[PDB]
Amino acid sequence: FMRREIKIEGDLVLGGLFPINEKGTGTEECGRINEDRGIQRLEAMLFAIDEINKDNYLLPGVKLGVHILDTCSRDTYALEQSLEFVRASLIPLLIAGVIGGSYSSVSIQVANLLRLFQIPQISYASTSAKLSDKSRYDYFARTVPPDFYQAKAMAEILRFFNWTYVSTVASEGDYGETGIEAFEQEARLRNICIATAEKVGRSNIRKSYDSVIRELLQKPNARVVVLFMRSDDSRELIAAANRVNASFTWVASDGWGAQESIVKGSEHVAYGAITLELASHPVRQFDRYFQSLNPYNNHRNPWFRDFWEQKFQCSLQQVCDKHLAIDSSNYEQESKIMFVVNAVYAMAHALHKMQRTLCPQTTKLCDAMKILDGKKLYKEYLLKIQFTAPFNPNKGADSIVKFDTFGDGMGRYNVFNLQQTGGKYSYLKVGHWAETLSLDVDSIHWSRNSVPTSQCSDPCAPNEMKNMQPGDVCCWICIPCEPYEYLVDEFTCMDCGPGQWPTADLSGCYNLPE
Amino acid sequence: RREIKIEGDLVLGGLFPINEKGTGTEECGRINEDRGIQRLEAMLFAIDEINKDNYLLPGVKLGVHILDTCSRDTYALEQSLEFVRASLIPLLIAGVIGGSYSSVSIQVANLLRLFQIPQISYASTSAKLSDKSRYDYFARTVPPDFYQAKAMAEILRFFNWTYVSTVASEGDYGETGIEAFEQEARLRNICIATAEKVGRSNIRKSYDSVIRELLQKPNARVVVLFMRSDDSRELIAAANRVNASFTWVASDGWGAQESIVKGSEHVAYGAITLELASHPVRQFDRYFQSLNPYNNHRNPWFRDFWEQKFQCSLQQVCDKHLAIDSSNYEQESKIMFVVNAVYAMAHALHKMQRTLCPQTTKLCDAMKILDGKKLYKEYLLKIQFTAPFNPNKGADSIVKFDTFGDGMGRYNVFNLQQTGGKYSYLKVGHWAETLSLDVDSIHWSRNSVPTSQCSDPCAPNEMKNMQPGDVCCWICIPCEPYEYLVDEFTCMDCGPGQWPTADLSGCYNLPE
Ligand SMILES: *[C@@H]1O[C@H](CO)[C@@H](O)[C@H](O)[C@H]1NC(C)=O
Ligand SMILES: *[C@@H]1O[C@H](CO)[C@@H](O)[C@H](O)[C@H]1NC(C)=O
Ligand SMILES: N[C@@H](CCC(=O)O)C(=O)O
Ligand SMILES: N[C@@H](CCC(=O)O)C(=O)O
Repeated sequence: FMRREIKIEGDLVLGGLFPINEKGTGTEECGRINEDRGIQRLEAMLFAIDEINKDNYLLPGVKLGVHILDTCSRDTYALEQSLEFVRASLIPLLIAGVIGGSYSSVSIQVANLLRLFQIPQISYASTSAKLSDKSRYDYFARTVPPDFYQAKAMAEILRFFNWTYVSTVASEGDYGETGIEAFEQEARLRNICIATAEKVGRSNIRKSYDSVIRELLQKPNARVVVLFMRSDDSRELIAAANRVNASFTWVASDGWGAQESIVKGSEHVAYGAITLELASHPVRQFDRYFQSLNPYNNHRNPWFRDFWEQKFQCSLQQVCDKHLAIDSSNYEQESKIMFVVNAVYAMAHALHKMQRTLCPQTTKLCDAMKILDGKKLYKEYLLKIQFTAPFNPNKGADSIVKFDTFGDGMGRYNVFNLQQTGGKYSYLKVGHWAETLSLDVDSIHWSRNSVPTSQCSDPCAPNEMKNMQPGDVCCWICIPCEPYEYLVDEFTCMDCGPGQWPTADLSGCYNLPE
Repeated sequence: RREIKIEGDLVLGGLFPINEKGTGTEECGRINEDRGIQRLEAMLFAIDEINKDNYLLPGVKLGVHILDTCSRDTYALEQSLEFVRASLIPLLIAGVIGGSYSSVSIQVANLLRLFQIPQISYASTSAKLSDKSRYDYFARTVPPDFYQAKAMAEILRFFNWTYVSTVASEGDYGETGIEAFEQEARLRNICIATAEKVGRSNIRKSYDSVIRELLQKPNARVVVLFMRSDDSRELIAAANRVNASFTWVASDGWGAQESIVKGSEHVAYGAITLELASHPVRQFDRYFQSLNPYNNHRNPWFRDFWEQKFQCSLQQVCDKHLAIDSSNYEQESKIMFVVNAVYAMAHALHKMQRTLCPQTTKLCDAMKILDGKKLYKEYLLKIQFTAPFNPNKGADSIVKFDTFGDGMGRYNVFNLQQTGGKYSYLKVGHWAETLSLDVDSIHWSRNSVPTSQCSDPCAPNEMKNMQPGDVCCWICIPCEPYEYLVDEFTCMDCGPGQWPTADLSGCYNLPE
């Protein structure tokens, strides 16, 4: 009966799309609140707009409004909601540009719609490589990189610890499939074999997941499982492994990232997991803003109440303590917030340079810009380069926001390790990827305190077996050697020669008596 | 804000260029009588018949939501939003019938695929639409211009017109259509004197400027046209002003439309045009001619249509006895395709209803929310005998689709004549896989089979043919009096004691 949205008027309006709510189960379209990647990212856009509307050097004279909608983590729903943005170009607010899409599937479908009406779009989290194709997504840009690189970071980590036999499980969609396709290619090149390639997807219940765990279990040697899955899917997969108490060493992409909500209730099954996330740094000023929010002062966000009640397990009108508050003990800035803020700022800077150009006499939205030329805006937005919203210290660690010729951001990632040292589970940065892998292996805590072994065949017996490679470079057979042969090396048996005999160790030959 | 909204258990959207493109600031202009109104009524006709048919969708009444595209892709696209807001007063759309201009069908297709809504065009011929990776919910009852271009090039190659000029409409129809021609041209050693093109928001001047430029290539007397209907009309009028005269070879955009040459009949005389191979739907003639402002209130565009066709007014008032009849009406060439497009959609839904609703003829719950993807990949396999409105079944009168969702590449060639004081299009041939036409029935511009070559033919008595750098133009070199033409391009000394024959084909001995 009621479909929520945020509508704030302005001289120029920016549309927004966030997975405020998780996907609905069964017949319902929306489910529980997505606390970190939903509410936080939403308020980070509101935070950016407020800051911009108080900035005298950026769009002074032009107030930015917004029209933020919920995607409910589903491309189809996001798509239906976005129709709201195009009808406006005919109560309805004219959309200068759209900020959003977290899931690549929604960003892509939304992009297919938006280009039809020349509406620029900037995503702050969609990493699918498909989105780099300017012949299909010509009005799309993003402040994050294409998984073309993330897939390399993952394959190079496996190649490092010599994990040549692994299983993979990808989410159906443009994120999981294209991302896993990239990995497979990077794997072949580095002689890494895939034991079993699984995949879950749309409208999947426990059984589809339990069925995946079972199939992973049918490849016991492949103890390292490469994941390229959506957040929600990852959560389901780990819950499935927790039931049958299965245990593997997970290598997950940003979809999983450094989210604690993913492993909650199955912390021991995900212990030792290694995950990736886009290299970013918290926006300090945002921490202050978000923590100051509460059901009393934050009425413009129609999802905040539901949020509040779920985060604290509340109720208003077990009632809730009017003294609750978001703080350093219960809140941690979502990993990609920086990208949301930069996205909004990039659109503002683009509009700002356009207004300086077409309206040389005032700071106001002059007649020449009453009807925006979206095509020009995009080909004015692509060439944008600016120092990251003030909320970023220094400027030496290349803190400039700009875009590739494909409209992408820079491929930089951080590697994380799920630890628990202090009784509580948390992610610890254990490395990073810029162009080459980098990580200090010593700070890594593994599953079962031993650096995993993930190879095709069982190791050869010492006392007499030689390692033999068939046709591939992942599997082998062990050939016991003749009692008179020793192991010159791991794969070769050689006759000790007359008068000599192999040592018990088989490392050499000793002289025979008698 | 006009439209046709008729409720039903299942609804089909429709798009037709009811109105011409608006000039300047206006979005819509005059009524498009044949390609707009007739085609629109043909869908209404088809829907009525299907609703009286006990063997096709019995128990499931088909309704419609028909909109005007005003011959513009952007306008059609905005209108089409109506079709998708529905899947959220608004009628849910099972499928869309339409797009005449390829540019509107393309843009509409990019929107419809996003909501898995199948679309069947009855006239959009662009080869682009065959790409199923881009237009995966699009199908059509007509073939791609990949073939039409071949038909045109082979016609030129036949009469040896190796030097021609081309003018194409800007847009997905003219540009891709002309590109295909150019390729087919090179392969048959046909050169393009000058490639012209008109387009969006073009006034007289742009066209006048094209005629001048065509005139700057006098040898190229044959001009190939791959233009929209409206653009063609503009180009012909322009030629009429400066009384220019060429032999036109136009694609179906022009087709067999008399409205294109009205007021410039003498300028287009002898023109050769193409149109998809089709036959009139007889039962449709009865239906259309029975329509009048008194009995046709469901078509909100009919009154304007009536007033323009008869130069009327209601409330020079109009004779209450006017009628659409055999002396002022002729079935539009593509009506058949419109009717078959609707029936194809109907047959697809019917098969789906038999499959998901095995126990009743009604739209059961299982089909409450249609799976458009399945529908499209259940419509592509459809094969049926053309709506009853087609005699025989031997002349392959079955409707079905390519793997690309296209129809069969069959065209007819027409010649604009005037023999009986009045101007008309006579069928002078056709193209199925190879060209075919009886050259004797063709009337040319200036009673002489046109000559369109780069250079003038060489004198016999002594000139040899010499090719410069290209393969279309040449110069003529007279031979020395003692040389003969071993062949068309080579003079050769008859040698001592000999001399060339009067005809220069050989050498004879000298006396004395
Ligand atoms: C990977 O294998 C190579 C070759 O056997 C070995 O030198 C290297 O130490 C291994 N890396 C690790 C840390 O397992
Ligand atoms: C040139 O065209 C004429 C007319 O159809 C035809 O009779 C003749 O054979 C053609 N000659 C060539 C070059 O093939
Ligand atoms: N990179 C993921 C989104 C992850 C996120 O929302 O943080 C995608 O492209 O679907
Ligand atoms: N074949 C033309 C349409 C001609 C017609 O409407 O009959 C096109 O694709 O633009």
